[PDB]
Amino acid sequence: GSSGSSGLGALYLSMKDPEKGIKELNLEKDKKVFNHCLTGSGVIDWLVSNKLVRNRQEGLMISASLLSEGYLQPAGDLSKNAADGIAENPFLDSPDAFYYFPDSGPSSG
Repeated sequence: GSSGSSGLGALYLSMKDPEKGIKELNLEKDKKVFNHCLTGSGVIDWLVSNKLVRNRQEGLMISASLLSEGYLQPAGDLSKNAADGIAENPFLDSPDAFYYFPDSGPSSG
């Protein structure tokens, strides 16, 4: 959805930019590496970093909108369990939660 979702789209399109957008590091958990992944909080960090909102909170909400649409895929836990049907907020402003775009993500190999 690049022609729809007025706002998110554009925003997302940016997130793709590894320079003018969100970064991409390799995080771990237990015993699993995750390449081309982000962070629940980080995702918002880029938002605040660029000043997409007034505070982290705002981002927390927006973030959801991003994830919801499917611009951010859950990887690991929490985020998933959330997307499942936790509350009215699928996103989790936590450094533990991790997300990735449906195109890159942790490439097998």
